[PDB]
Amino acid sequence: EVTQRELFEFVLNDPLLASSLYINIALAGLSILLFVFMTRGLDDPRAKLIAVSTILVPVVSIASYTGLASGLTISVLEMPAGHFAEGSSVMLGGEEVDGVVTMWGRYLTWALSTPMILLALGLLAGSNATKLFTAITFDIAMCVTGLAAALTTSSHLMRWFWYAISCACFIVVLYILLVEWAQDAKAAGTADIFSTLKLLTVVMWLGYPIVWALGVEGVAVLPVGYTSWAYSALDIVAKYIFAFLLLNYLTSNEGVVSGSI
Amino acid sequence: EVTQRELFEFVLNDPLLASSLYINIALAGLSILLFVFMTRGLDDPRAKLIAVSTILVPVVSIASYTGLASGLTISVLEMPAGHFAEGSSVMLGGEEVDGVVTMWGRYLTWALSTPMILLALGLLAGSNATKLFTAITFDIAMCVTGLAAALTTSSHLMRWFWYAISCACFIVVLYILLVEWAQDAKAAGTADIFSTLKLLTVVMWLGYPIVWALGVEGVAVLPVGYTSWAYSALDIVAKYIFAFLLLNYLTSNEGVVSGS
Amino acid sequence: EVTQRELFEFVLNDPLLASSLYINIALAGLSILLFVFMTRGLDDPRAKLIAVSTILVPVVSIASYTGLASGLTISVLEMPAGHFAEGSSVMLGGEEVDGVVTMWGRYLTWALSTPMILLALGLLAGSNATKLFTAITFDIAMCVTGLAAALTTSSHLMRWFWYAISCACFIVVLYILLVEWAQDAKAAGTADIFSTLKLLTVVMWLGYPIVWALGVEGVAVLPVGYTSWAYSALDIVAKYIFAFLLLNYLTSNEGVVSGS
Ligand SMILES: CCCCCCCCCO[C@@H]1O[C@H](CO)[C@@H](O)[C@H](O)[C@H]1O
Ligand SMILES: CCCCCCCCCO[C@@H]1O[C@H](CO)[C@@H](O)[C@H](O)[C@H]1O
Ligand SMILES: CCCCCCCCCO[C@@H]1O[C@H](CO)[C@@H](O)[C@H](O)[C@H]1O
Ligand SMILES: CCCCCCCCCO[C@@H]1O[C@H](CO)[C@@H](O)[C@H](O)[C@H]1O
Ligand SMILES: *C/C=C(C)/C=C/C=C(C)/C=C/C1=C(C)CCCC1(C)C
Ligand SMILES: *C/C=C(C)/C=C/C=C(C)/C=C/C1=C(C)CCCC1(C)C
Ligand SMILES: *C/C=C(C)/C=C/C=C(C)/C=C/C1=C(C)CCCC1(C)C
Repeated sequence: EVTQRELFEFVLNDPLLASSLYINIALAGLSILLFVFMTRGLDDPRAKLIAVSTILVPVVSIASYTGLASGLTISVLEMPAGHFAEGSSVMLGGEEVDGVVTMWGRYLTWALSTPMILLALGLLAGSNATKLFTAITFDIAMCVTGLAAALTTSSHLMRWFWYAISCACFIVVLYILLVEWAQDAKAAGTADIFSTLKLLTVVMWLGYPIVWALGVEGVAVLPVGYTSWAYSALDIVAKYIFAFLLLNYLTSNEGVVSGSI
Repeated sequence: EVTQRELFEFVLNDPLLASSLYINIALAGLSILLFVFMTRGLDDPRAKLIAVSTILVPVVSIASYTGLASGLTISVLEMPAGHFAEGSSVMLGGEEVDGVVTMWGRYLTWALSTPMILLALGLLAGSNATKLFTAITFDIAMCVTGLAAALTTSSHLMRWFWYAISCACFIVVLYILLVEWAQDAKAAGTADIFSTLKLLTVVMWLGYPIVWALGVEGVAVLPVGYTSWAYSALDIVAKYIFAFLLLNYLTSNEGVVSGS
Repeated sequence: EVTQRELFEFVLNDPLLASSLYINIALAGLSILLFVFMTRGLDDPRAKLIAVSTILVPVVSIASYTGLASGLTISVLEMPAGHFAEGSSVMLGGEEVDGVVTMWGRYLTWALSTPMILLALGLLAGSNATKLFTAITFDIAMCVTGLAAALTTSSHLMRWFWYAISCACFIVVLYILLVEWAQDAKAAGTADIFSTLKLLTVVMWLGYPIVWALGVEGVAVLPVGYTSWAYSALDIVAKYIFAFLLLNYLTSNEGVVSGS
């Protein structure tokens, strides 16, 4: 019964929710412009690959956040028995609707952007194709099983089982970042910048499953609006500032990563 | 709740709609047969890569069009206030239903076929991996944001914002075709044939956002039936004749494109 | 009206259906741990690429089967006129509901796992990029048109048309497996292991379109519960035992697949 328009209007009229969404559409757009400008002098094909992969992060982000803001990738789901958000109401259109406003579109943002973050980092670290393939495939599995968890309403236990599977995939990604590429970067001559970006990425990425657990999808100590801002704040650092820092290094060290595709 | 059968029946009984879909299903099938025949002499792995990528175009087209013809990838959507198609109704089953018959399945056709056209062109021009990656990623973003625009019913302005984002992605693809690959093709020794396929692709591709703006998705000067035929006509040229021209060149110049 | 919980409960409380799903979740899970353990000694990057691609098979399987078991990837569809399952009922929850419980989630299991099976096999056979690309693309087309067939309710004949398209794509994959990779494997020095894996794959894969035609999706001689177990039994072989065999060889011939 809930229409896209009703959800679009619910987001508007809800200061927290509206701001957490529209601020990122704005920051993503500005980031694209800034990043394109910064990388204008790049000529080496390998350097340009790192640049495009990084720039695709805010491109995916602006489109995906528009998906949420428009109401296209938002749904109202009723949580299963025992879920801390069970029996919640939302007030849409004009009546009280059972369920929780679920911004599942965020998982699309993650599924399409995290592979680009990983591609950029792997290339920076001088990774071989095997580790890149492993990091990217498990990263995608992580995001998709996370979406499945959020979309599951049949059983409370099932939701957390998906969450556990997602975490396991996340561990694969963390192992590659912390152990494999950490060492590869030394041979690539990007040890300093990779270690910094590696640590920044690990710290911020760890925040997502924590927010999931604490937010409306998990134990719900954080209401819908606050869960959204938690994710948007993480996104601002894990995507935009992260990309700005990587591009800052790249544009001053093209020769170091020049090599060959 | 409109059924898949009701939309399938709607396509039928509606001349322009039925013809625009089934004629492309038929042409796609015939194209695949012809292309397979045309390329049985190929032996070079690189020449064969270009050939398979090209043949995948009509393969995606026949499956995707069947998705539309069957009603599977069609939905009825109610446009937002201010949209020229808002207030429209359609006869489905035994009742009048509010909304517009939306052939969103066409976006699946484009999202799966355009990357193959780009891959064939890039390989032909001797493009490096970075440019191929750039062209294909932005091409997919263009098709997906285009689909998002067609699926947005909450706000008229939002629909056009998606449209703008999609256009920006399109500009990236255009730049690579017109500037980068045009130059790369000279080193690959395929400057002439690339020039022909490039001109064809750029002109035809530019037609899609125009049809979008004029059709039911946009200001609706073109009814659902004319919108479909407009897109179908473009597909015939951008897909089938494009593929023929490329394959006709490939089968006579296998030596030129042969490589790593 | 049918909720996710109702389909979730339908699977549970139905010994046949529940066993066919939850058993594969367990086998997939145990397989991942077993394979990771078995390959812990690999050092060569090419060998590791084959191992990870193979390991992703049970990874996709455990996630996909959970999608089915949870009810997330299951729907209730009413078959079209003429379909042998037309006018069927099921009793979702405690009410008699028209249609057939359709576990379309299986197609996601296939579309995501088969490419990994093919990439592993192709690499083992020392396939060039062209054949890998050809096999994988037509394999995905096969899975997606198969899904389209299962999801089509507008026409009985349309379902079989999709089926035909999917079969045509399957033939392409079979040709690469049986003719081309069989030859490549010789030059790669993996002829004997490939022969074993090739036979197992061709035989098991042939079973799916057979189960489709015989099950509720096709002529419906096999009820929903038996159709599920038929696919599950095939999965156990085409995925888990196939993976064990490939990995057992891989870890014993790391040097051969490395090259230099
Ligand atoms: C910066 C991103 C650009 C997207 C801008 C989308 C916001 C458009 C909001 O429009 C307004 O919405 C109200 C509630 O639906 C209507 O009552 C009103 O008549 C309409 O004018
Ligand atoms: C690392 C994460 C830890 C996972 C924690 C998951 C525990 C939630 C279990 O759900 C509960 O299970 C009961 C028995 O099945 C149901 O009766 C009840 O209604 C349901 O709400
Ligand atoms: C990493 C985060 C850990 C997740 C912890 C989630 C545990 C959920 C506990 O909920 C409770 O479970 C009981 C059954 O055990 C129900 O009877 C009760 O009604 C329900 O409210
Ligand atoms: C390997 C992990 C797989 C997860 C399996 C989840 C099983 C949890 C079943 O819970 C029960 O489901 C019934 C029907 O919905 C409820 O009536 C009952 O109250 C609830 O306790
Ligand atoms: C731009 C977005 C970024 C960098 C997103 C990162 C997301 C994750 C690391 C998400 C991880 C999750 C789990 C490990 C468990 C289940 C839920 C998720 C999806 C939040
Ligand atoms: C076989 C199909 C082809 C070649 C399709 C091409 C499609 C495009 C070039 C579409 C472009 C669009 C925009 C630039 C703006 C928004 C709407 C679209 C999706 C029609
Ligand atoms: C792990 C799953 C595997 C190996 C699945 C293999 C599936 C196929 C070979 C399916 C083939 C089909 C056809 C050829 C015709 C139409 C229906 C299908 C999808 C069942």
